[PDB]
Parts: sequence; C-alpha cells; structure tokens
Amino acid sequence: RVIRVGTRKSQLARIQTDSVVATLKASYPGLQFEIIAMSTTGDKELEHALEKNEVDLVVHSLKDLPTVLPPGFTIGAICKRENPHDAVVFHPKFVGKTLETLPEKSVVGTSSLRRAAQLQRKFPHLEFRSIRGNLNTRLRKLDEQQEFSAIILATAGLQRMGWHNRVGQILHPEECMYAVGQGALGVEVRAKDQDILDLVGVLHDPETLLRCIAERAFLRHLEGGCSVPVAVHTAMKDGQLYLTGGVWSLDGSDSIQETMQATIHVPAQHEDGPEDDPQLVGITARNIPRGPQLAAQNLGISLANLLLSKGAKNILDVA
Ligand SMILES: *Cc1[nH]c(Cc2[nH]cc(CCC(=O)O)c2CC(=O)O)c(CCC(=O)O)c1CC(=O)O
Repeated sequence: RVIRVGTRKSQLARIQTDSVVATLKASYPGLQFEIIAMSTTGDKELEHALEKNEVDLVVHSLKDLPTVLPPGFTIGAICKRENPHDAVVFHPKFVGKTLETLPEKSVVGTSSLRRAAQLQRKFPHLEFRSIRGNLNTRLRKLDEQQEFSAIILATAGLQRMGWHNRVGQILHPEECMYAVGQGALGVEVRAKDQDILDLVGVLHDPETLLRCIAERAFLRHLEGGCSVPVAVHTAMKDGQLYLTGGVWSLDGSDSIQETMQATIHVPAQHEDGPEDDPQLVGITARNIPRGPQLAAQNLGISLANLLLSKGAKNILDVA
C-alpha cells in the first residue's frame, strides 16, 4: 500500500534518497511514498529494517555496496550514472590553481587509498594526508585551518549538495581513475520481494547497469571492496563496452593498468525476464535483457584475470 523508503539520517544520504523517491514518484504518481530516517547508533542497521519489513527500499552509493550482498538482499536498481570523476577543492588562498601549480609540499587531504596512490604517482611534488569527516566537515577543515592546501572529493557528491562551485578541478582518468561504481546510486531491497523488485526496476538505466556490472565483477574477481587501491574507467560507444582497470601499491610505485573491450549493445527495450535467474555481482535486473548483463560480467572477470596474471594479488594483499 505505502512504499516505505529507509534512509540514513546523514545529509548526502538523505539527498540521494530524495532524488530516487522523486524519480519513483514520477513513474508512480498514484502511489504513496514515505521516507523513514533511522539512527544507526542509538543517539547493516538499514538491512535489519528491510528484513523486518519496516522499510521496503534503501538507496545507497553503489561504491559503498560490497560486491556480494548478504542473501535476502539485492540491488534492485542501478540508477543513471551521475558524474563519476574525482574532483579537487582548493584552499581559499589557492583558488584558480591546479594540482600541477600548487607549491611543492602542499598537503592534499584524502582518506581514499585509491586516490592517494594514483595521485602520489602523478604529482610527486605534493603530499597526501588522511582527512576525516563528511563533506561539510572536510570543507570546514580546508577553509578555517592552514593544514591542507586542497582536498579530493567525488564530484557527484558535491553536485548532490549543490556545491558545484567549490569544484576547482575535475580529475581526468589519466590523473585519477574513479572507484568502482562511483557516481551511481544503488537501490537495495529484499531479494524475494517481487512487488518491490518490479517496482524499482523502472530505475535501471541499462548503460549504467552494464558498466557497473563490468566494474563490480572486476572488483569482485580481485577480491576487493570499498577501501582498496583499485580503480576503473568504463564507457559504451559503437556497440563496444570499454573497461579499463588498475591496481596500485599504497605509495603507488608498483602499478598494473590494462584495458579490454567486448561487443555489447546497450539494450533499448524492457523485457519480462525469469524470476529464477541468479543475481549478478549483487544486482537483479529481470526487466533488462540478461545477455548483455552476462557479457559485461565476463568482461570484468577477464580483465581481472589479466591483472592477476601480472601479479595484482601480491600488490593487493600488502594493502
Ligand atoms: C568506497 C568509498 N566510499 C567513500 C565515501 C563515499 N561514498 C560515496 C561518496 C559520494 C560519491 C558517490 O556516491 O559515489 C563518498 C564520498 C566521496 O567519495 O567523495 C570513499 C571515499 C573516502 C574519502 O576519504 O574520500 C570511498 C573510497 C574511494 O572512493 O576510493
């Protein structure tokens, strides 16, 4: 009767949830939608409300979701990708500059091993240091203190906040390839709740779905997760799916980067697929043709094996 949407009580999480509910309300104007925000402390917590039928769907950043969700849960929707690239926000004293033009030994703030490793490699004159907090906290640390000359953040996050204008530089893949699933939202639901799966299925963007299957199958086959120096770049053009992937030592000195492609046409039409089909890297998309889904998963596995053949595991085990 009433679709309940669970959400973390944080701000980027609530913004993300609201944009999804809004898209669902566009498709289903005749349906009641309710947002329930939950304390994760007391003043997985979301999954607990799902299996307990206290909410019906939960919106996540796709890169925050592990490569295999616990059974009973699935990613029922991969929404159209927002900007996937990493961005730089500069200290007030350094607006108008670039990472090349920052003074040597300027400190750049990031807690992402993927970002630090890639950017140490490409800008040795800089230092990268851990910084903590949500986006508002890191921006207050950048603005009010003199410790950091710049911070690294996901563009997509600054755009959900409406803080576009704090982006000084957007990193091209030759400087910093993005995280698996960066910029795409993922809708987690009960694996067996067919009504809600069909319902959120309207949000699958076929292209984003496939490139995020390729990226997640690549990540899973390297046995990785959110916090590892692995990075990817995908694109679909001319009927081809291009997957570029890389791994880095924490300092960035050891690296492996390779690319493969496969013929995979972006599906136009929706279909009534089988309900018995197993999920792919934690994703369920019965309304999208299964073939391209499986081809995209195969592209991720292949590249991962090629990296593994070149010694990617000994780099990852040390991280
Ligand atoms: C795996 C991982 N998660 C985060 C924190 C995070 N998750 C989502 C976002 C917004 C971007 C999006 O929805 O895709 C963010 C914050 C952000 O990346 O700007 C991180 C980053 C930790 C950090 O200190 O920046 C990561 C690791 C990674 O992205 O490599």
